[PDB]
Amino acid sequence: HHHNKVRTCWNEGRPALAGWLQLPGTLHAEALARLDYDAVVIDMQHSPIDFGQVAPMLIAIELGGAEPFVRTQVNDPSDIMKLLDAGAYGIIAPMVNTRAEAQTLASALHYSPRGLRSFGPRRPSLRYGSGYLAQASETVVGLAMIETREALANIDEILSVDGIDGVFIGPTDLALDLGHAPLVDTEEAEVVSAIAHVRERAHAAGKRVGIFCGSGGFARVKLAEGFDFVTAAPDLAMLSAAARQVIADARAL
Amino acid sequence: HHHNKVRTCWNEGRPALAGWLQLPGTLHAEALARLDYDAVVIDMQHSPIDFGQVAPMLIAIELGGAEPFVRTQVNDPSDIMKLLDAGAYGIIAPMVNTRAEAQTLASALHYSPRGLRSFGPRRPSLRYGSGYLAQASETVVGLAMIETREALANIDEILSVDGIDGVFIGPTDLALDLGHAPLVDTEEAEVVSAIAHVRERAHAAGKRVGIFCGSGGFARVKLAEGFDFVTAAPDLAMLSAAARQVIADARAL
Amino acid sequence: HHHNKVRTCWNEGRPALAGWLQLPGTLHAEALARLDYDAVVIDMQHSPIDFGQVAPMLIAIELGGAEPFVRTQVNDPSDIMKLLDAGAYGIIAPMVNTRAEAQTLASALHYSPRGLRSFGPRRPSLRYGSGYLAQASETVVGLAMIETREALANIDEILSVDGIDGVFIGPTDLALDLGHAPLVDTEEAEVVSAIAHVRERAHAAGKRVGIFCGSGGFARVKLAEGFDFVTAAPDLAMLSAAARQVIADARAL
Amino acid sequence: HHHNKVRTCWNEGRPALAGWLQLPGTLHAEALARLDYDAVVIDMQHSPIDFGQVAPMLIAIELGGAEPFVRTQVNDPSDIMKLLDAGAYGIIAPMVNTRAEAQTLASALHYSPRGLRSFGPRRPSLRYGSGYLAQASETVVGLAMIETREALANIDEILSVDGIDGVFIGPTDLALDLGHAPLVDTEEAEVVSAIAHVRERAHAAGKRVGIFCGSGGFARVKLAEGFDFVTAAPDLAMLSAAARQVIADARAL
Amino acid sequence: HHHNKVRTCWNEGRPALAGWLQLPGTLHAEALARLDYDAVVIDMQHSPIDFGQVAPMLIAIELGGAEPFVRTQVNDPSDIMKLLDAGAYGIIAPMVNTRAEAQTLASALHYSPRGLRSFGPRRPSLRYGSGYLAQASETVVGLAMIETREALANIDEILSVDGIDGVFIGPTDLALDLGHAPLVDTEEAEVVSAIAHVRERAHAAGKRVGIFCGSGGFARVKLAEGFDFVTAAPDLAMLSAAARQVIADARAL
Amino acid sequence: HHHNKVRTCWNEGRPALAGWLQLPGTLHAEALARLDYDAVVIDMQHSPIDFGQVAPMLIAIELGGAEPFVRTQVNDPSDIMKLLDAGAYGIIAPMVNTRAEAQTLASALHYSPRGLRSFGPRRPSLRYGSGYLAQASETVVGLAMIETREALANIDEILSVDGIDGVFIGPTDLALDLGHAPLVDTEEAEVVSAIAHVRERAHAAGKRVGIFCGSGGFARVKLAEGFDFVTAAPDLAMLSAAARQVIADARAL
Ligand SMILES: [Br-]
Ligand SMILES: [Br-]
Ligand SMILES: [Br-]
Ligand SMILES: [Br-]
Ligand SMILES: [Br-]
Ligand SMILES: [Br-]
Ligand SMILES: [Br-]
Ligand SMILES: [Br-]
Ligand SMILES: [Br-]
Ligand SMILES: [Br-]
Ligand SMILES: [Br-]
Ligand SMILES: [Br-]
Ligand SMILES: [K+]
Ligand SMILES: [K+]
Ligand SMILES: [K+]
Ligand SMILES: [K+]
Ligand SMILES: [K+]
Ligand SMILES: [K+]
Repeated sequence: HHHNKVRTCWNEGRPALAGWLQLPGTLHAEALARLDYDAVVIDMQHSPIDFGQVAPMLIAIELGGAEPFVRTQVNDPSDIMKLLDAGAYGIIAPMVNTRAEAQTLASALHYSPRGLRSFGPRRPSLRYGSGYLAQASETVVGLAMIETREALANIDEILSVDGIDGVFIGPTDLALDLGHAPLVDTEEAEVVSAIAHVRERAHAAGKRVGIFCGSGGFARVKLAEGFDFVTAAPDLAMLSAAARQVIADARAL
Repeated sequence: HHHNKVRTCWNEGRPALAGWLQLPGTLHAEALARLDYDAVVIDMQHSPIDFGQVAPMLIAIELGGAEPFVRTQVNDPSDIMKLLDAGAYGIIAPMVNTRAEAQTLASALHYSPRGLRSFGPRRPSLRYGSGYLAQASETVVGLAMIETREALANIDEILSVDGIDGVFIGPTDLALDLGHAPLVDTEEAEVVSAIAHVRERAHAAGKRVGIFCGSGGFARVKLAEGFDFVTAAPDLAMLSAAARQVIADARAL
Repeated sequence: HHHNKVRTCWNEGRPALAGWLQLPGTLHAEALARLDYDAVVIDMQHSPIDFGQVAPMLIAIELGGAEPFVRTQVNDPSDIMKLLDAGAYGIIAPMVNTRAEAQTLASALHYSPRGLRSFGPRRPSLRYGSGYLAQASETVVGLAMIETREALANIDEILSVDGIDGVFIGPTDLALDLGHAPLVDTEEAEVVSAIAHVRERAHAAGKRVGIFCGSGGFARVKLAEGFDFVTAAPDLAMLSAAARQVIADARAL
Repeated sequence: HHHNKVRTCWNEGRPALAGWLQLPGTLHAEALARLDYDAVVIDMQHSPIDFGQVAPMLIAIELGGAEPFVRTQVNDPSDIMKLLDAGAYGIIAPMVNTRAEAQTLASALHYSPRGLRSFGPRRPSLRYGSGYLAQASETVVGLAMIETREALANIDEILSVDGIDGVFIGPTDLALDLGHAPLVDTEEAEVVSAIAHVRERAHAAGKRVGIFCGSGGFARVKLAEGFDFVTAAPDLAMLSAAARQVIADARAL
Repeated sequence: HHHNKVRTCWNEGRPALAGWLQLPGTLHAEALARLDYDAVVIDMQHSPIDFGQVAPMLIAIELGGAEPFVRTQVNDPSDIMKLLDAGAYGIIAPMVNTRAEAQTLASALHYSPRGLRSFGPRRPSLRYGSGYLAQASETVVGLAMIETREALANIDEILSVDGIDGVFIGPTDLALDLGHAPLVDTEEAEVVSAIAHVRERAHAAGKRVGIFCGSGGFARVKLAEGFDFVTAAPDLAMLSAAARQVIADARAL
Repeated sequence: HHHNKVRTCWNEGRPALAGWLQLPGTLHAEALARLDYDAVVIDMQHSPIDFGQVAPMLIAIELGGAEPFVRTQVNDPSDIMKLLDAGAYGIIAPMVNTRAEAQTLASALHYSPRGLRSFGPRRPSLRYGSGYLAQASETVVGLAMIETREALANIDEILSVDGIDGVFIGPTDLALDLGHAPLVDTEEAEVVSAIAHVRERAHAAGKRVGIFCGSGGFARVKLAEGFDFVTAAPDLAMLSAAARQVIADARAL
């Protein structure tokens, strides 16, 4: 338990595949973490998961053997710091549209002098022991979300920020801001082109790029295109679709 | 909202198909209730769902448009009464092995003189209004679980109990008590024979019979065999299987 | 804080008036406890209040200056003991129909040798300090509910049980068991006669008698009749009625 | 369930009357929603109601048949977005003192291009179905609170903001900022004059105006004066007053 | 994680030392589990810890590296089964006074044919994988508490019950039932003699014996006397004592 | 209960000693409040304690007889206001680095005209009664944390802010920002010198100064040096250390 599993993937030359949870609770969190996911992201933006509910989920994901990540409600330093101290080891912050906002994200992820993270690592100290402080930055992964035309306009400046590992595309909001339907795994040409451009710029910068996916097949293609961090697919969406199919099968003549 | 949707299926000559939840929370409960399920059963036996977590789930299922059912942890009258008053409108009680235990279940489901249910129907009174008391028995469905060789031995006496609608087979415990593996949707001959026998005896008694299913295809066959109430399939099992397949698809060459 | 406020009323020659809560939460609990109520009863039978929600409510009632009481879901010794150790100082147990059931209630309320209460008084020890054990019995009030024709039949035997202070009439269930509507504050002659009889028998036995009331005027009359413990009226009922009147006043021409 | 009940009142030429909850929990929320309230506002500013407790309350209000509204703790976009995605369909934001702050509120309530609301409408999509995005703005009501002399000074500029329906007066804070006692339903002339002025300016702008009321009679007068959205009265205040009166009636000679 | 750490101690010829938690929450649970405790017992009898709060604590203890145990509120089969399925791997049941009560405890801990445990091992299946059923009995430790003169009278019959590992002395209740003060780590001769007798009888029966301790020094002596399972000391007691000493040190001249 | 216990210490010429809680829950909160602590600080920054969990803890601390304080996650006005209205009577805000940030803290603590605190004091009104508004400022203590080189640089300007009582040193973050290990109770000369300087400047300004301590002996020395508010020591740290010692004592030969 003495390495961030996602950073280990990267250091060993492979991308990371992560789950995505919008449903609160520990039981499915542990169960999915025990599958061949490198990380499980808990969504605190588009879900009813508040801090009180995320906290035990982090424990359950770690026990199950995946790295606990959180997609926060907002890029707020103190919110992020409190998640880090509760044992979130990856942070995906929404709506990072400028270099300054990316610097605000980075500031929360590193103790002085690299950042201004406040010191009181209740759960990381239990995981990593006495040597935590010297390795703390490496234990956390940080990605800025790219979800607007403004973020696209500022992508090179965002990617130039030290202390974030790279960017995570939110393609539904991106489609909407471009005037298209917010369809997951879209084929809309302007959105597909923007996604490819963000990936190309991130790799030109020597940074990591991730993307939210709605299906296993789309995730496979994103991995083939070279994305470093791919999520697939939300618990609620997979569960709904599975139940709809069970009903169709049960009710068929 | 002025009828129990499962009793309406039966009264209109069709069986009922129900979901099965072992994961706490309201969001997937509502989402699954809005699918073509007549009822959604919340499992309080083989899950971490306690009373505090079941209570909002009942609300969410009703809002979504399925009848809220609970499979209780135990056949205990006061537990059942408190669920009824919180807006559980179907009760499946585990480990009903004798006529006396079936009578104990029935006692909880009916006000005097048919039973001894205590009066204080906080949520049913809001749903049904001033005429609730006169229709209360019809608003609730009750099924005794058949899960042991003892329950099999006593099946005709259990089915003779007034004030339960019938029985619900728990085929994993039944297999185990017969010395076989607790495989859902089993083909083991002795278990399949016992299941068919329970159904035959329930219908000979003019009662309803249900069964827990692990798949849509098995549920379809159970409906074809004449089961009146079929559950398919647990949220956690469907979600796990869906995630495992998404991972396999994403990681494939 | 070194006396049970209800026992102090009795010892000083006056009855006790108590509130009644079916809504979970601490804020209204404290607010009502600060009114001229001697006790506030938290209903864990006909409400969604589970142990996790009752526990902080007990604290809030004590801070507000009323004695915290609980009407339990069932007459179960271990449930009652855990409430006592969480700082419930009055227990009203439903559906006590026989002397044996009354003895079961009494057993939970007293340490050996008078009863079999298990020792680990987390919150009473904080309230009462080192001398708690020697005074423990006096710190708790216990009342058996009388809610059925069977309990009426056995009233003298129930009242003969040492280690309960007396009985608490539940007049809605009593009406129902007699074949009448479960109207609070009923005028139905057979119910009114049964209520008076229970009071007379309790006083002939030198015991205390209480009754659940739905209105202040009915409570006043019950106090005038000599009831020792009167509750009036449920939070939810008072709040509903108040809101209905505010709406009528607001929407009037 | 395919319209916002408050907007329907307005579209049909009538004002809306709403409840106001400072007590957490679902049971009174549903019960009050089933009364003749068009909406029920949950107060997350002057209450102990956090996100974890508001979430089930929204479900309960909708089931009961009133539109779920929230008065937030602060005018924060991401907080508001997460409430919208949990099924809050009306937002009242405190302490909106400038046009810029009003624009910040409006930004959270509309998807691009009218605003920057992030896309992931977990509960609205369940309520409204596939056509949600095209109707999303109409499904939500937004009101900026007017609670300071500064907000009074800027009232015309605040009212000029597209994408909020209007303003909601908080008359206790307004009184305090003017140097008067924070009495609900005040008669203090300067406060009464400021309230009338805000209403007049809102109607001159073709916008809606609301006000918090402490009594049914005051609410009736506010409706007669032409307020479009009137709240009356807080659950805790109504419950306290009702209990105080029950005690007075019970303890009277 | 594929063995019960307490059974491993025993199988390797050493006793087990366990912590004892009366405070709800995961953070101290994990922290104490990471110390040199073989197990951590969560007290659900003399604490405010309900099922909803115990569930995440079990996860946290396992992550920290101690075996999660529960001292239940009561010897109730269905309560115990639900704890087992939530990942409690040791059960200490209070107030086991007869062989029949010991048989009731054993019945809950073993699948058929050795017992009647119901099948649905949500969390054990995640821990132990597909081979769980064949090893399930070995994964769980069960101890009956000896806390009364009656249990002392029946000690040999209790120890003769197959399917419990042995007994756990509760010396405060035992002292009380003998008419002595309920002092932890008592020197009262009759209590000390009864404790020694229970240990001697348990070892004569080839069974395990445990005892609750209030201090490290007493625990050391109990280990030297040959107790197989020693708890020391309750979180709340240790924390209180530590705080009292910090205050005394801070306030000293 | 009609005075802030910490302000009473100061008014009577003595410093205040306070506890420090990072573990959620009411039982240890009450127990520690009943010790000779003037206040108990609940840490909402470096802990998993969210609003839903802090709220009952405030009640428990007040019942136990210490003043409830909160160290917030961030210096945010609306967060602070909601804590005040839930009965936090002392606020310690982290990372106050400039006079403007100190003014933002002060603004939240006082009603107009001294500040802009919003009016709706649910719990203070219950504690203090009708005269609350006129005494509200005195009922609350506010301290700005000094945790960075920037805050050191701006210490005199921070201390010049009306409406905060003074400053609270966070010496672990301060050490880190100076390039030293974040050891509690440090002897590192530059940190010790900075701490003394902050105290000297606070007293030159006629203000109060506090410091977080990790031990009773260090706290004693800080009191001797003239600190006005000393915390010692975190619940989790004291509990861990106590358990480690119990284990060492139990396992010793
Ligand atoms: Br897998
Ligand atoms: Br999706
Ligand atoms: Br469907
Ligand atoms: Br299954
Ligand atoms: Br009063
Ligand atoms: Br009533
Ligand atoms: Br109405
Ligand atoms: Br009001
Ligand atoms: Br250790
Ligand atoms: Br102890
Ligand atoms: Br002390
Ligand atoms: Br420390
Ligand atoms: K994994
Ligand atoms: K449905
Ligand atoms: K009182
Ligand atoms: K309505
Ligand atoms: K360990
Ligand atoms: K104190």
